[PDB]
This record gives sequence, structure tokens and C-alpha cells, in this order.
Amino acid sequence: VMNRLILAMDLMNRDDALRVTGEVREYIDTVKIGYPLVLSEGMDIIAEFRKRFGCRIIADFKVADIPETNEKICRATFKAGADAIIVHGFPGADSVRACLNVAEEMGREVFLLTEMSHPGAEMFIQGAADEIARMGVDLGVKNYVGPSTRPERLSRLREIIGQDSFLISPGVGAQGGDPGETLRFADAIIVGRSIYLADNPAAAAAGIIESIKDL
Amino acid sequence: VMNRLILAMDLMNRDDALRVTGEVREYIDTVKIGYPLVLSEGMDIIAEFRKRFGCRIIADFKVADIPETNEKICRATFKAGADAIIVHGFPGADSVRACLNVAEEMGREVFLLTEMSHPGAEMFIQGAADEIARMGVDLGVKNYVGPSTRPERLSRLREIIGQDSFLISPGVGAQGGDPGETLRFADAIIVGRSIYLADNPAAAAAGIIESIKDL
Ligand SMILES: Nc1cc(=O)[nH]c(=O)n1[C@@H]1O[C@H](COP(=O)(O)O)[C@@H](O)[C@H]1O
Ligand SMILES: Nc1cc(=O)[nH]c(=O)n1[C@@H]1O[C@H](COP(=O)(O)O)[C@@H](O)[C@H]1O
Repeated sequence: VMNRLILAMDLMNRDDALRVTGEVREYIDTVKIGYPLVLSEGMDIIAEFRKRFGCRIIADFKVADIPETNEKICRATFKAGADAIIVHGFPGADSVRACLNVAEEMGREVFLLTEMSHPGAEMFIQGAADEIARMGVDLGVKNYVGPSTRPERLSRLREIIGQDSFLISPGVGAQGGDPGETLRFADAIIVGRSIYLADNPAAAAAGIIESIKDL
Repeated sequence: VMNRLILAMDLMNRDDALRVTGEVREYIDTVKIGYPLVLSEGMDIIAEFRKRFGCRIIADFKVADIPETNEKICRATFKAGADAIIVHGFPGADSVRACLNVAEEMGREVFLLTEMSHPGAEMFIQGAADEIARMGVDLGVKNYVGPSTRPERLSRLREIIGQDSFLISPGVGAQGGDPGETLRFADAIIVGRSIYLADNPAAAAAGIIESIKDL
């Protein structure tokens, strides 16, 4: 992705989301859109962004249902124009396979979320995360999400998935993660609030990129 | 809930969803709306249903994000008119607390999903599920979701949460669960496909209710 930086656009107002995304578009080629924006403004926002900005869109829906419902969610999301969807691995292999099947049908991609970035991830997810990652490898998953806030965990995840798999990582900035350290293991960093709540989002994005180029 | 039966309305077309829900409305007072319908027709469908049918709406969004994003998702969902939201417990206590805080702010309810009904739930969720349930109790959660497909698990969940907590249970019908056995432990059953894909949804709902009354 452009500059190894993916914008997490979690503003809940179309006008604000469009403003900020336009201001930082010169510094990214990929926007992650999640439920805060989608549930406030509608799924039509995905195609609007994809057209206006000519970006890739990752739908951060953390799909976490039974196989049959997962299929439906994925199909609706790809129909709306998303390039990729983020899926939880904790519901197990059949749930993940359902998403992979729809992605294969529709020429899209699945990102498997393996270990989350927030403190509560330590309670249940972290102890399962290596196994979840190995399950991804065994299902043929090629795209993964793991936590900027725990680079030792992010290193272990990279170790499991290998150097060919694509790994993106949230938790940079607001949650305490560091761009450069995260990029030792991840291919791209996800950044939300540190950009979209900044007084000058373009300057915030530029500052991050300047530290990325230095690596 | 009316007749201890909650409709899982996972049709993806507004016309079909309205038809079926209207046909079975005499047999329920509660409709569970999830992402298949919401992502296809918009969040405005929630208020439309609530008005047309005068039902309670549970938003089955299986909220599974970091605390900050969870807050946003819950707020958007309650703003749309949902009475309650289903939250995953696997992301840990801070993620659940974020949802509880918004529910307290907005006079709504959280349902904690503890153990899922599909086969893949055995891989990671089942081994954490008792702990997830105990975490719910310790957070003051009063409403829970557990699996019709494993009534021994559903009994253990009931044992942890006590007799005062409200427990609803999916996996009845299409996934193999039985109404009567499930209602030994759950207060209400969730039923989707066995009703909404039936040639006669009203007759399917009536048949289920007739077996519920017999208990
Ligand atoms: N996909 C995620 C997985 C995860 O482990 N943590 C995380 O924060 N996210 C999402 O990344 C973004 C983090 O944004 P920020 O902390 O930089 O504002 C938000 O959209 C989260 O909902
Ligand atoms: N909330 C859920 C938790 C769960 O463990 N299993 C489950 O199927 N659900 C949901 O309940 C409904 C099951 O519907 P059906 O199997 O009766 O069609 C669907 O909306 C699922 O997405």
C-alpha cells in the first residue's frame, strides 16, 4: 500500500469523513472503513469513497458469525464494492472458510484477524492467537491483522505466517504503538485517531510517512 | 418474549423481510435483526420494523472490536432504535464494558454471546466460554446468548449466570437444535431459517409454538 499507511476512517459523519480522507489522500492508497461510518451513513459510502478517492477499501467488519451468516455478510460487503474484508479467526475454521469461499466467488480478499491490539485481548484471544494464525495458514489465508501494541506478538505472528503473507497492524498512535517498530514485522500500519482527530490530518499523515521513509 | 420465540430475520431483501415478519408477527414480540439485512437495506430498517410491527428489536451485531470502536458501534445502533445489542465476550472485559457503558447512557441492554452454536465454536470459543460467562457475571451482565446445539453447554452457562439472568439461544431448527430441550435452560429460542425459508412461515412458527406450549 502507498507509504505502508492505511487510514482507519472511523469518523461517523459523511462530511467529516470525506474532508479528512481527501486531505490525506496524497499519502495513502488504502482506506479501512468500519462499522462506525457504515452504520451511520450506509453501505453506499464504500462505493462513494472508492470512486471519489480511487483508493482500495478494506471493510473492517471483524466478521464473527456462524458460516451461513458469514457468507451473507461477506456477499453484501463485496456487493457494496469493498476490496477486502477483515474476519475474526476466534469463531473457528468453518466460519473463516465461509468468508474465503465468498471472496473466491467474487474475486476479493479476506484478512484474518489473529490477535487484537487492546488490553482485553490478553484475556482470551492472545492464548488462542498462535493457533488461530496456524489455522489461517492451513486454510490458505494470505492476509493477516495483528497488534502494533505488542511487537513481540506481531513478530511471533510473522514467524507463523511467513514472509510472503501480507500483514497489517492497528494500534499505532492513539493505542500506544510505534510506526517504525511495527513495520519491522508488518507490511503496513493502520492509523485512525492520530490522523483523523489531528488539528491537521495531512501534517499528521506526513509526519508518520517521514518516519516510515527513514526506516 | 411472546411465546418464548424470537425471529432471526436474516433475509436480505426488504420486501421479503417485511412479508415474512408480518406473517409471523402474531406469534412473536421480538425480532432479531443482523448484518445480512442491515448491510443490504440500511440501518433505517430497524426503526421501520419497530414501528410497523411494534416489536422489540435485538441488533445481532456480535460486537467484537476494541473498546473505543465498540462504543461507536453501540451508539449508532441504539440511535437507530435497537432495544438491545449482542456483543461478543471473547475480546475481553474492557470491550464488553464499553458496550455496557453506552447501553447505560442510552437506556438499552447488552446481550453477551458466550459460546456459539456452529461446529467451529469448539475450536477456541468453547474452551473460553465458562470464563467468558463468569466475566459477564462480574461485569453485571444480565442477558446472555448460548447454543441450542449443545444443551449440556447451555446448562453449564445457565449454572454460571443463575436463574435471574435472561438467556436466549440460537441454533434451533436448521442447525439441529430442538425447541423443547433448549427451553429447559434458555428463556427464549431464536429461530431463523426454519421459519423464514418455510413455504408457510406462519405455520412453521405456529408449529414451534405448539411444541413450546406443551412444555
Ligand atoms: N482492526 C482492528 C483490530 C485490532 O486489533 N485493533 C484495532 O484497533 N482495529 C481497528 O483499527 C483501528 C484503530 O484505530 P486507531 O486506534 O488508530 O484510532 C480502528 O478502526 C479499530 O476499530
Ligand atoms: N446470534 C447467533 C449466535 C450463535 O451462536 N449462533 C447463531 O446462529 N446466531 C445467529 O442466530 C441466527 C440463527 O439462525 P438460524 O440458524 O435459525 O437460521 C442467525 O441470525 C445467526 O447469525
